[PDB]
Amino acid sequence: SSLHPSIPCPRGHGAQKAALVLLSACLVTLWGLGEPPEHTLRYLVLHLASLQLGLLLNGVCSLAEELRHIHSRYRGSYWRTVRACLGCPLRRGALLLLSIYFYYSLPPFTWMLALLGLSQALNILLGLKGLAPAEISAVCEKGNFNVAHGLAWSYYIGYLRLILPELQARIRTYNQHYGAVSQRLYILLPLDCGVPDNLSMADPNIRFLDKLPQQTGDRAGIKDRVYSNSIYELLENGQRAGTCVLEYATPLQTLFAMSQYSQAGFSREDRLEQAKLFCRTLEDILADAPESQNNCRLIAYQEPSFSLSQEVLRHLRQ
Amino acid sequence: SSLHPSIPCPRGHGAQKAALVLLSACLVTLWGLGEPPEHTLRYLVLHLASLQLGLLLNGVCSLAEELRHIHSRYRGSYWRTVRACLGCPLRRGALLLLSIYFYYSLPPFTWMLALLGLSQALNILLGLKGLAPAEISAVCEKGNFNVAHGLAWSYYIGYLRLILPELQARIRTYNQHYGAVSQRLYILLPLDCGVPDNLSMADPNIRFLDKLPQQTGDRAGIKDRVYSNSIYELLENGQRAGTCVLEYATPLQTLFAMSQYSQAGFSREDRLEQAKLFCRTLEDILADAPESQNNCRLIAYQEPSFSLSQEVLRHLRQ
Amino acid sequence: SSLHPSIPCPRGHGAQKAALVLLSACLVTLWGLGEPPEHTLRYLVLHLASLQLGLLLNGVCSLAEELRHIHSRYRGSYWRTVRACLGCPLRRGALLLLSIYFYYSLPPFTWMLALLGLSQALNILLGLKGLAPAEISAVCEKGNFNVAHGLAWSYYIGYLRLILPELQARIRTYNQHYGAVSQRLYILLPLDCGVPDNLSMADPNIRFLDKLPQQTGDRAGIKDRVYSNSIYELLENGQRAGTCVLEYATPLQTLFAMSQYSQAGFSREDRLEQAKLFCRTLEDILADAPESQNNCRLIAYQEPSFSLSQEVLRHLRQ
Amino acid sequence: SSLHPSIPCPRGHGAQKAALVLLSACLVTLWGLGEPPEHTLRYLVLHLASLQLGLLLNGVCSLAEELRHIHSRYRGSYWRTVRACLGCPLRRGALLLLSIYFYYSLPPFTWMLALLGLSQALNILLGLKGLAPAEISAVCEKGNFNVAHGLAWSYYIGYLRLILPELQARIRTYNQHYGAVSQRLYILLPLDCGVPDNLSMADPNIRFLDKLPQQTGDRAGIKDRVYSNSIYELLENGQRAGTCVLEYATPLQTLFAMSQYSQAGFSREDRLEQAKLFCRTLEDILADAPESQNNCRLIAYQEPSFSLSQEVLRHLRQ
Ligand SMILES: Nc1nc(=O)c2ncn([C@@H]3O[C@@H]4COP(=O)(O)O[C@H]5[C@@H](O)[C@H](n6cnc7c(N)ncnc76)O[C@@H]5COP(=O)(O)O[C@@H]3[C@@H]4O)c2[nH]1
Ligand SMILES: Nc1nc(=O)c2ncn([C@@H]3O[C@@H]4COP(=O)(O)O[C@H]5[C@@H](O)[C@H](n6cnc7c(N)ncnc76)O[C@@H]5COP(=O)(O)O[C@@H]3[C@@H]4O)c2[nH]1
Ligand SMILES: COc1cc(C(=O)O)ccc1NCc1ccc(C2(C(C)(C)C)OCC(C)(C)CO2)cc1
Ligand SMILES: COc1cc(C(=O)O)ccc1NCc1ccc(C2(C(C)(C)C)OCC(C)(C)CO2)cc1
Repeated sequence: SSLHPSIPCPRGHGAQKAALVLLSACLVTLWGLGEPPEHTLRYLVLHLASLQLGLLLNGVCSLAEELRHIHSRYRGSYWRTVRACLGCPLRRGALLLLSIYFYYSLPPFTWMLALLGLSQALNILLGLKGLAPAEISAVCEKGNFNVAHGLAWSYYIGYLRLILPELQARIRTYNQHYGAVSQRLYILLPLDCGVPDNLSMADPNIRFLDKLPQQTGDRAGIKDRVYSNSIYELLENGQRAGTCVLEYATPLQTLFAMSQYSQAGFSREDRLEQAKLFCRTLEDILADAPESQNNCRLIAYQEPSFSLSQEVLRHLRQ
Repeated sequence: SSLHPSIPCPRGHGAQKAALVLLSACLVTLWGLGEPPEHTLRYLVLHLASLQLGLLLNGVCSLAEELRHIHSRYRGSYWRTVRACLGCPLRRGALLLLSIYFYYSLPPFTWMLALLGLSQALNILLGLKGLAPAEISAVCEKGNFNVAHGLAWSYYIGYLRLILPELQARIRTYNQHYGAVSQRLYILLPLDCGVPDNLSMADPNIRFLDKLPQQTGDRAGIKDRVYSNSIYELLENGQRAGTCVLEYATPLQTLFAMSQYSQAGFSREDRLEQAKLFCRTLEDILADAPESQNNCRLIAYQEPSFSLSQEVLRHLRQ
Repeated sequence: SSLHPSIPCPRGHGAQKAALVLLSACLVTLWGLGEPPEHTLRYLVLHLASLQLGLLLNGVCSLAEELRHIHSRYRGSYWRTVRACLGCPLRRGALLLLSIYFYYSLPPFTWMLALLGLSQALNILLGLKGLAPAEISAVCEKGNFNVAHGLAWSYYIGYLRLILPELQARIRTYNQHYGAVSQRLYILLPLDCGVPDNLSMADPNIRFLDKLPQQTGDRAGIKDRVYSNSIYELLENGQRAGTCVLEYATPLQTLFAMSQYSQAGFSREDRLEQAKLFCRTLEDILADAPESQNNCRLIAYQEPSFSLSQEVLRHLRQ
Repeated sequence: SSLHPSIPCPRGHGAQKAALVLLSACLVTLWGLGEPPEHTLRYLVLHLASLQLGLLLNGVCSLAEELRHIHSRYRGSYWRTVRACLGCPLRRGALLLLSIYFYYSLPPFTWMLALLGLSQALNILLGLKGLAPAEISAVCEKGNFNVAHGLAWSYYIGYLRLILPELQARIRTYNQHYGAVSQRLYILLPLDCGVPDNLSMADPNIRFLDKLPQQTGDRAGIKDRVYSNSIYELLENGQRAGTCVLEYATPLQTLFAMSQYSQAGFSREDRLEQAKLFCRTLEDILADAPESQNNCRLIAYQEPSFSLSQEVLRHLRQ
């Protein structure tokens, strides 16, 4: 990571390595105990069969609910619903038949089935199937089930992809028709999502200069939609030090407000996590984005004293 | 849902009813088999103990990974990381002690622990911890782990919350200076996420008439950010039939773009699901929003034959 | 499929269904034979262990070669090379340890290892590991290891994506400055890849009318790269019937020529298969392409008599 | 490879040498264990028979799917489909008869057949037939199942084969009418697939000077298709140092675009590999091409610092 140390890096395969260590330790233990190795395989297969049967029971329980959404979620198809509730039906059926064959045959199946169903019903009714926070976060980042992902892609697709290509032209026009504004757009990324509408209320040194010429385009059925970029003066010890096109990242305002509305179901820990995820995703997008031909810089900072103007000037004087 | 029948309703408790029926059936089956309830209780407790030990081992394996993000994601606290990997540690410890006690007491513990660890390691290494699509969708909707949620809240907070209060004044100003446009902002919600940049290209009857009295204000370091809302005339049979403010929902354009980009990890089925989720979320927000004092009207439509102008005129007349 | 009946449809899951049927039949057979079920599991696990060991041996054999390409293919990393030769090392190691534990323990490991290595060496030296044509084709279509995929994406990205958006404008300009040319671009897709440079040499009825105004753009460091679309007159019984912008698909010329150069290693059966795959992929691309707002039609035909002008007029008169 | 060291050389026979060493080691081990060669031969033949039966069963399972494409992909011939699913049927039948004979004869066949079918069905249903990345890459390179192959052959056939013969005449015409440009077409092969639409944006020294005497001809129904090749001056230290015809390879732009689109199923590692494969294939083609009579020069470069103009001037001077 390079934006800010607080930004987490993508998760690796540490869990699989721990699993391999656990497997080795368990095999060594079973070897030490000196137990009939055929029993080990027998009972492991029985345990996996129990897991498969429990998955089947929970899947039918969830199907009881998902069938009410068949015509809206699954195109009125029962096969798609069954697949959503039990994975691939062919593999699940194959493993179910293997379980049945290797339980009835290896040294009652109906009693075991009743017990597994009782356990599954107890877990479902009491809500014991809740995923751990780490598992939920891993599932969300893996499949990009996050608001920050969509916000970053909206910021790139809706604003940056349509502004950065025509940013140098407007800057050169302003320079011709008027100071030495830095030839880039600097985006502030407050991880606290404290985005004021005025940069002068954050740091007095950051003062408002003139503005770039408006950019107009037809967007989503709105004729001549306006995009305006403001130019700000950076004051050091009361004297101007540098000029640049500065602006906060607006989606952080949405992240902050969502933590203020109870209807959003968005907590403050979620706010921080999604802000950092937004920063990471935006950096990843800009890395491979062809529009960003050195036309944008991301400035992520955290408030513990702190001077925003100093960070901007550090990123400018490099 | 009144927008479109294709919008799926929120999930209920069908899984709970199915679990209750399964519980009753399993109790009946155990009664029929004639075995005494004491053995059933013993083996049920043993199965739950095995589940608890498996959870412990999986949490240890996942902690082996989450400890790498202790400082960035967990604020340098080992308690928080362990909690994320094992839920509330106190409850987990209590249940583990219960499991150990009711194993050593109920007719070798270490061997079963090794077997369970072997099974968990096999599940982790072979990627058998996968959660079914229905489970993942339910976990996301309950926790609002979706891009559509953030996009809808950004659209409401970013644009509607600032435009709807001042829309009546702008429309009245436009009328006094010329115009019998309607007193609502009509929003198009294509479930296919088409969103062309010009309405007339989707339906020739939709023809641009004139703009509105531009609204401007400060927004996240941008001075005089301009908000534009255009007016379109609704042609019908070659002559005018209605006029109002009409514009697409840009977050759907963002969703469509995300499906085109591979860096987003966003599919087209996910695109449709997230578009419908966005529509439902925006519907739910405007219902309880103080700003939507009858000042907006959401229009959702799936392209089969059909005419956008006809849909808008139907929503106007009706 | 709709382009042409000869175009294959994507492969389904028939192999998995046949596998499930085979599994059921084998389980029924084993049950009928009345054999100790523990032996079945024992020998199945032994067979899978043998397969894992054979995979390990073949993987090290292939690593012996892939290590020579470590600095060019795998970024000078040995871990990446090992992963490319043996899949995920963690899972492979786990299954190897399971094999070792459940072979030495279930009723010589070194003799079996030597025999498996001998078999693997015999297969490698004699070239017995060759994949069947169906398996190769499935692997290629699954991962898009095909020339036709790249050719279709080049045709869309390089030509259509930069022509179709500005096609109606040029057609309207020609109509103003001059007949009733159809308002679309019609692309011929001869599955035999017999693409002549002159449409009049194929069918005399297809005659050359004037041409659309040139389209110019800077492409790949070439200033004002020219794109020219020709207009052709469709003669029926000696009299004009319709006008349209017609052109063959050029990548078919490359497909044909590649079958003429031995240096290409491209056969005629490969030519036909890749031509049909190109047609399918182009249709799939245009289906979801936003540029194709009814601006292009694909005309795939096969020569058994046949009149190209008749097919063009059939697609025009619809 | 002289283009760039990062271009991997074609694979050799290292796997064969490794297999030979493994064979020798296994023979030595079997000699050491002291078992007679007769048992070794028996069990080796049994193992090969098991492999043959597994191939038979997998081919039956895959035929259950390929029979759906008998008419579209196999020309309505069952023999061709069976051959694609089982290689040459005669050899497969001979080997199966040998297996049956040497099983019934060498100290229950149907039980082992059922076990092998169970194993094959498990492998198919669980998706265990996956081929390692090295194996897939070798199969693709041997069979030229790559997009880069088709792109390179299209670039040579489509553009170079038509431009190189007439490039000298055009350059001479340009010189007589004005100019000391070089007598070769220089092609840039960025392994990162950047390919900006204007050279000066990648290096300010690369400045457009003038075009050439446009070449035109008929191409796949396009009358007077125009081929343009621009001239760029190579600045060095503020004054001219060299002039020649310079243009990027557009197939690399196609590769980059394919990686941006999700519908392509094209990754970025695959992008780099296919770019290097394209460069190698184009190098191999021009070596034996009658058209490349010293009329072209390929320049490959990976962006580390480095200057494109410096690379071009180095290739010119040297
Ligand atoms: N600093 C800045 N100046 C701009 O001109 C601008 N325009 C867009 N954006 C930001 O890029 C992202 C993409 O916007 P998108 O249109 O896809 O969703 C937008 C869009 O659907 C709607 N909306 C906002 N402003 C307008 C507007 N002027 N006209 C029409 N719709 C608007 O409400 C959504 C949220 O906007 P913001 O959450 O305040 O910041 C946006 C957004 O984060 C801008 N950011
Ligand atoms: N009918 C038609 N008229 C055109 O103007 C045209 N321009 C491009 N194409 C086709 O689209 C596809 C994309 O071309 P790409 O540039 O990515 O690769 C091209 C490009 O790298 C190079 N090339 C061909 N023509 C030119 C040209 N005029 N200028 C520079 N490079 C060219 O050689 C490749 C193969 O071209 P064609 O294989 O004959 O047909 C192309 C191609 O199939 C055209 N097709
Ligand atoms: C990716 O493949 C898998 C997918 C899934 C899934 O879809 O959930 C689960 C497990 C998968 N592979 C591991 C595995 C498969 C099968 C068995 C087996 C034997 C065939 C050992 C005889 O043991 C008993 C059994 C009833 C569990 C099934 O058969 C053991 C282990
Ligand atoms: C995705 O899961 C798989 C991946 C791969 C692969 O990477 O090739 C192969 C197989 C995978 N699942 C199936 C599977 C079956 C059986 C076994 C097992 C028992 C766990 C029975 C005890 O028996 C046979 C063994 C000793 C060899 C290993 O252990 C394990 C797994």
